[PDB]
Amino acid sequence: ATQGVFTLPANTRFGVTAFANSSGTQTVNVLVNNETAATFSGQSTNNAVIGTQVLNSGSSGKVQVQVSVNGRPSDLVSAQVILTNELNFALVGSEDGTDNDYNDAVVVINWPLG
Amino acid sequence: ATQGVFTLPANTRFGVTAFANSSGTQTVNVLVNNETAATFSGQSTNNAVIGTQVLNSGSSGKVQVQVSVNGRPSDLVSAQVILTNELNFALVGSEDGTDNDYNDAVVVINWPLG
Amino acid sequence: ATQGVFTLPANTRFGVTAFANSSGTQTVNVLVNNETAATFSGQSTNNAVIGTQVLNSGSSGKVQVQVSVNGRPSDLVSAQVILTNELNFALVGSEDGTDNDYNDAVVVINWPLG
Amino acid sequence: ATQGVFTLPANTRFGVTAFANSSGTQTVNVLVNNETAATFSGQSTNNAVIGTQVLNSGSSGKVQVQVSVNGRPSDLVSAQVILTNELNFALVGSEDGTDNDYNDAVVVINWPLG
Ligand SMILES: CC(=O)N[C@@H]1[C@@H](O[C@@H]2O[C@@H](C)[C@@H](O)[C@@H](O)[C@@H]2O)[C@H](O[C@@H]2O[C@H](CO)[C@H](O)[C@H](O)[C@H]2O)[C@@H](CO)O[C@H]1O
Ligand SMILES: CC(=O)N[C@@H]1[C@@H](O[C@@H]2O[C@@H](C)[C@@H](O)[C@@H](O)[C@@H]2O)[C@H](O[C@@H]2O[C@H](CO)[C@H](O)[C@H](O)[C@H]2O)[C@@H](CO)O[C@H]1O
Ligand SMILES: CC(=O)N[C@@H]1[C@@H](O[C@@H]2O[C@@H](C)[C@@H](O)[C@@H](O)[C@@H]2O)[C@H](O[C@@H]2O[C@H](CO)[C@H](O)[C@H](O)[C@H]2O)[C@@H](CO)O[C@H]1O
Ligand SMILES: CC(=O)N[C@@H]1[C@@H](O[C@@H]2O[C@@H](C)[C@@H](O)[C@@H](O)[C@@H]2O)[C@H](O[C@@H]2O[C@H](CO)[C@H](O)[C@H](O)[C@H]2O)[C@@H](CO)O[C@H]1O
Ligand SMILES: [Ca+2]
Ligand SMILES: [Ca+2]
Ligand SMILES: [Ca+2]
Ligand SMILES: [Ca+2]
Ligand SMILES: [Ca+2]
Ligand SMILES: [Ca+2]
Ligand SMILES: [Ca+2]
Ligand SMILES: [Ca+2]
Repeated sequence: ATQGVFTLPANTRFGVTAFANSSGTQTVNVLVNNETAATFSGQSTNNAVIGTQVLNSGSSGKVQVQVSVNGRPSDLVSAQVILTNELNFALVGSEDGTDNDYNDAVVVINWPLG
Repeated sequence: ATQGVFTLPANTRFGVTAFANSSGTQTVNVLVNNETAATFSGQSTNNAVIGTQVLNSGSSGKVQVQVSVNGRPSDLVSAQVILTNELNFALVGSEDGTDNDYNDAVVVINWPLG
Repeated sequence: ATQGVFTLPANTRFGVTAFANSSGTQTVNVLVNNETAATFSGQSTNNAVIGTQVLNSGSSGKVQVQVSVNGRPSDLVSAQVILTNELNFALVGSEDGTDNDYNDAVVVINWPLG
Repeated sequence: ATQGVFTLPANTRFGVTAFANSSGTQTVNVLVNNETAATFSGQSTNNAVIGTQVLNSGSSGKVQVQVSVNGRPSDLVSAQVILTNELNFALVGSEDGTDNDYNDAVVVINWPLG
């Protein structure tokens, strides 16, 4: 199944934050309405924040997370969770190798903000 | 029900990251085995990362998040999500006021690391 | 925080299914736009299905689950989870006593159907 | 990523329940330590509960859900969620066709019981 694709409410600010846990430099692309809206890159084996941004979900609310290591797409896993019918998390993990820890880049999207 | 309390695997490194979305200064305390292990403070209405740390779950694996705003405890909501049977997120939202957006401090715990 | 309250898409059919794990007879009320739309009641310590039904979320999409044991309201825990941006679960646990297993009535709401 | 595989606590009773939403007859297999422990089957476009059973997770705690429609394996999506650090749901959706509703067989595993 498709992973790393979320429908947010239209025209809504959201946070995106990426962490790294891999020997490889992670490249995280965040697409809004099928166009690149933010790109992060960094390397850490200690959960370093390689990127954090506030974006607008745009008129469609379509947000996609892609992860690559030296141009090779990582295998993604994802889910959305809503707490108390208000607080939204869109969560992505990614696997760049064979150990299947799925933490090589970790991306958290959260809304609403403010 | 109790919220903001999670049992991790023993002796396991985890990341904890806090975000703020409120007029009020958030204080986020992260306890391991009932002992303060990290404290973050800050004020943002735009999802600032008021802090991020790597901690060890220790012999009990017990991790608790507490949030307060000038010494008043915020109301918490929480859940844990596991992707592909391997990648763990422990999620907390908090409310300092009356609007019930539960984003006033947002805390994300993730493991495993590395 | 409020629990057992979910906003579904308007005018959308959903499944609601309850299970029991308690010495107490569980009463599960499902409200749609603040009106009782289904009531299940039953007793099991072995996860028996005490009721299943398909409802329509109506113009508001507001669905609420309440659980009581002989008119005593149970404490609830809840969350919504979305897989591959398509499949929705609204999950409720409930506690009627002192052991805090929160399984005394378990309610699963799922959509879309068909 | 692998989907429909969950590590439960060893030697623990759990509920497994399947729902159908498809023109195709669903077959759900539930494996415990890599051996078939339960098989459910039915055909519904209205969320019929085609099976529900209580199983034991056995010494490994490994539970796997597989879905097929006239011998063709369906594509799976899954996650586990934990509420109040106690109540566990392991969730599976499946796709037998081209519309990607992922509801064609829906499986819910819940523990603890009793
Ligand atoms: C792109 C990349 O560097 N992947 C492979 C490495 O595995 C990554 O980095 C390590 C440190 C872990 O974070 C992995 O989960 C991640 O996919 C790999 O590094 C080795 O991984 C071992 C477990 O897979 C173990 O941690 C070992 O200590 C570490 O060196 C290197 C070397 O095998 O190969 C890359 O292709
Ligand atoms: C600790 C504190 O200041 N809390 C209340 C204020 O609300 C907080 O800050 C605002 C900016 C939002 O992030 C709220 O979610 C958060 O709880 C509250 O401030 C007012 O909140 C309104 C919504 O309730 C709206 O954002 C408004 O613009 C903002 O000024 C003040 C006034 O009600 O009360 C505090 O309790
Ligand atoms: C409605 C009710 O009777 N609630 C409490 C009882 O506990 C319920 O039923 C038992 C079988 C468990 O499913 C509990 O999770 C559930 O809340 C409680 O019954 C006792 O619960 C013990 C564990 O707390 C244990 O299972 C024991 O066998 C059982 O008798 C009674 C008496 O403690 O109190 C009610 O409040
Ligand atoms: C196993 C099978 O028959 N799969 C496809 C059919 O779609 C399944 O059944 C329908 C009723 C829905 O529950 C689907 O989600 C499910 O995968 C499919 O039947 C047609 O599906 C349409 C949407 O793709 C629509 O629901 C229509 O009413 C129904 O006839 C058939 C024919 O397109 O193709 C199979 O692959
Ligand atoms: Ca890896
Ligand atoms: Ca890694
Ligand atoms: Ca607030
Ligand atoms: Ca706020
Ligand atoms: Ca109980
Ligand atoms: Ca019980
Ligand atoms: Ca389908
Ligand atoms: Ca279907």
